[PDB]
Amino acid sequence: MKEFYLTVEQIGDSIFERYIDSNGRERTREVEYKPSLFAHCPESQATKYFDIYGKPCTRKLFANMRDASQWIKRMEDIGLEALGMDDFKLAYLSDTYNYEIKYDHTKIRVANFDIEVTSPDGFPEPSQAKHPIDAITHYDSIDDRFYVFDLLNSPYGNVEEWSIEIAAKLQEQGGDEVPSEIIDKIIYMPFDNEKELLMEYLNFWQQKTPVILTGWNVESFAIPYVYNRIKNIFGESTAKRLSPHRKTRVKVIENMYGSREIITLFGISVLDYIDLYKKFSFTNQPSYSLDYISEFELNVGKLKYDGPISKLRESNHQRYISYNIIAVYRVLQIDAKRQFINLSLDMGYYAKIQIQSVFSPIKTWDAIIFNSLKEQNKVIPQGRSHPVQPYPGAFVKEPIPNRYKYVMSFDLTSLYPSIIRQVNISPETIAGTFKVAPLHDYINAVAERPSDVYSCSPNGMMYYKDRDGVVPTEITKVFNQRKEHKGYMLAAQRNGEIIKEALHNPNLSVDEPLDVDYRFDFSDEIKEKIKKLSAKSLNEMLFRAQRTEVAGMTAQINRKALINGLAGALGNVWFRYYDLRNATAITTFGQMALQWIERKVNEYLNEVCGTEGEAFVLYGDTDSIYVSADKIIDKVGESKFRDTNHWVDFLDKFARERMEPAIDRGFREMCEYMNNKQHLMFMDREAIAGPPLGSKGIGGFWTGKKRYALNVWDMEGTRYAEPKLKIMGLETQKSSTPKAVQKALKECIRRMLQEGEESLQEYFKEFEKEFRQLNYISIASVSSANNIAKYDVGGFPGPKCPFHIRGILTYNRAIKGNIDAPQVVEGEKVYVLPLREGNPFGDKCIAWPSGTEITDLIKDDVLHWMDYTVLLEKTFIKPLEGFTSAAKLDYEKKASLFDMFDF
DNA sequence: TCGGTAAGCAGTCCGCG
DNA sequence: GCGGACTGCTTAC
Ligand SMILES: Nc1ncnc2c1ncn2[C@H]1C[C@H](O)[C@@H](COP(=O)(O)OP(=O)(O)OP(=O)(O)O)O1
Ligand SMILES: [Ca+2]
Ligand SMILES: [Ca+2]
Ligand SMILES: [Ca+2]
Ligand SMILES: [Ca+2]
Repeated sequence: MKEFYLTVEQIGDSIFERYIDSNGRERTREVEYKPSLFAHCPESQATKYFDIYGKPCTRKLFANMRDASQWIKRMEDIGLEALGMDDFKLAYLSDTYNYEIKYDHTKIRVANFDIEVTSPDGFPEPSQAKHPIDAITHYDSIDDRFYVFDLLNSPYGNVEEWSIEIAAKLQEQGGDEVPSEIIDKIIYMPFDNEKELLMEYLNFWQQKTPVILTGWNVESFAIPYVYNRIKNIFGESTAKRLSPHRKTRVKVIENMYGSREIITLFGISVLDYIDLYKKFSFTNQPSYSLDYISEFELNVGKLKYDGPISKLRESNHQRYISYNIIAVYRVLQIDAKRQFINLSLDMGYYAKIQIQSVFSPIKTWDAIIFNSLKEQNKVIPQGRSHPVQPYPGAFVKEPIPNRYKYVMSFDLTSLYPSIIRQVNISPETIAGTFKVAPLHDYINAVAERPSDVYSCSPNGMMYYKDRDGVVPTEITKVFNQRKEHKGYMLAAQRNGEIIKEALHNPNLSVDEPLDVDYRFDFSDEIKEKIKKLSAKSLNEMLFRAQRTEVAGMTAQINRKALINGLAGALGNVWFRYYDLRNATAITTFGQMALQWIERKVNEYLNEVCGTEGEAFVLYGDTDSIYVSADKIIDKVGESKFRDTNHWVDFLDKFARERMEPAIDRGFREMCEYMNNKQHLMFMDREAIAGPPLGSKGIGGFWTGKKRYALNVWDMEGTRYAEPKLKIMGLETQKSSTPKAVQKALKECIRRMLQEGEESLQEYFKEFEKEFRQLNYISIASVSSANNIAKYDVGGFPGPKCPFHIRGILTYNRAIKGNIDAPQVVEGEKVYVLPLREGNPFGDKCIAWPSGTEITDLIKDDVLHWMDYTVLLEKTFIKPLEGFTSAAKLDYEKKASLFDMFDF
């Protein structure tokens, strides 16, 4: 097999590399790497090295990395550019792996772990590590085993051994319901003292040294706790055994309630699953407890136990250990679904970076571009200092707030990367400038053609048409991968709907799910077999289709994110290829494209409808247009349609056969106007929206920019079994909105769009009547808690103190003296509830760590003093008022002359 | 050696016979 | 008690 790296580190003048060799064995080597950098030289000198602008360079081979770094400093002081890769481990990887890396994930040791620490005096701070570690579960991907280290004797209680037999039993039978599929993979190791537990764990760690280290919150809790606990008991040198190179870095944040620290373990790639989830999931959650996320992702119930966690080991050691095990497994279950570790590996090896650098689009792109240029013997420019400067972005149309009955939307494929490719935007493809006209003049095609030689953007930039740019070249490769995966995702989505349709008429038979690849549209023969399947097999197929869809979603959305990241990186001052000429060349072109095609679509639809000057495009954001299809439906006459699906089919055909060709013609003209390298403005139909035929539903509404709701029957070629609400920006979509309020608002919207005003009024009346009976957590608002200390004046709110922070300060005063009360953590999220006047908390609101029940000593007071009236008005009534006023509907029947009668 | 902009709404402070 | 200038938070691209 071909070799591939596992980890790489620079330590002084040494590169330390862990890798897999040709025989598939894990090896480690220390290399006294001799790096090269480059200086511009005169033209009279024969060289094979050229910078990206074709200027000749001389290579400087250094005896060591420090010598190379020192030369950079001298060059800075002289005032001359020091070219080449200054992150020497990237140069090392590029030199050692001068080919496309084919990695074998089965040879990579992925460790998932978590620890337990009983603490009778508050949260066990990792920086202090004053309490015994009393459990570790460490899962090894190579062994496929859960190694459980269980402390039996501790100053906080002596306990009996954990029982695997009781662990496997149902909870309803007194067991812990440790999943059956992992029972046989558990290796249980009890210890009579912590010193032997930890010594054994370190020996274990030496034998099975993680390459990828993950788990939930491991970076901020498990890792620094283990490191500091070992340091306190055995000494710092022993703690450093957690690094295969015996080197660590301790970073102390300290601000300001307690000192926290992050430990860098050289030779390990830590990918805290919490950080992977936040980067790659595209959710915003009200809480990031593992219980919350596991319920969201897997539909598994909370791990239930009696009493506080500080007393769980002593009261129920059996459950304590089982829950430690299940917690580790839950992260594995989330990854089996989401496939973020797979993504990280794919991306890391593609770029040739440390795997943990996937968190940085700048590092990733620097490495991709460096490797690309190096293959051509080109020399990368030195990074330079730039002041931060605001610059213009996308255009968003101001919509007329209203109900909109029939809507069809259209959207440009991968816009910013497509602009890069179309215009040929790269640091080295700049040909010059032209004198700009007002943007409106380009949009309306009245401005002079910028150039008949070069490829242009309406920001004034010109690019070479007849040469390749490294940015377009490399962005295209990732775009093409993205496109492949999005194809698989959409096919799986379409296949899902086929299964949902079949589930309306399931067969009474004993059968099996079909052996199919869900990444491809089902053949006619598969569809025939599906119509004969039982409910049991159909539901299993639907699960597999949806898992396939999620896998494709992960793969495509994050490749989309990486390429959009490159467009944004051009506007980040720390990017090697920072250039506002290129950043604004993209965004300005986008503004033109949207407004150009708005004009073209209005022109076209007026023409085919036999009218002039009507506004068909009601809204657009960045690269999308929303077209009112009322006149199109009315042109043929609504009475001509047999059912909803009939008019949906008609609009689908209209969009594809008439509008898209006109849109294509419009953009081809824009391309020749800007004299661009390649036409890549591909704007396809996205949503077909409207009310069910014959209903009083309003179809859709806009309240303003970035705020709308649509009843969608078809999305990007997926014809839904059941209509789906597309809601953007409204409170239903915000993590700050109470859970039960999100639900009620969405149903209010569903009724508006699908059923009409009377239906809405019926639901509103019920919700208002029952509101006070909802669980307090379901009706609590959520906020991130930033800069708490800033507004903390003797436990009381200082000037301009935000509402949620005031809630936290109220909570802090309420729990003073309480030892078991959970502290609010700076930067994390809190539930917030308003309090009625005269409450014993002494303020208008209270806030507590999100995803948790509020502590028992103040729970009864909060429930007694909760302001339901304020809660309902602020979170439910006020947003609903916004929706209905925009839609010209009432959520409450207004008084009229009819009230004089007895109906 | 760490490494995108546009834009809506809730809330505080302030003016306000 | 509301509107206006400002911070903060959050979402749509
Ligand atoms: N998360 C983001 N980071 C940076 N730029 C973004 C992001 N989301 C959107 N943009 C910018 C760049 C996009 O090309 C442009 C249009 O957004 P959008 O339509 O969501 O995606 P897209 O056009 O890149 O891909 P798609 O093919 O899925 O439509 O807005
Ligand atoms: Ca735990
Ligand atoms: Ca798009
Ligand atoms: Ca059937
Ligand atoms: Ca879009």
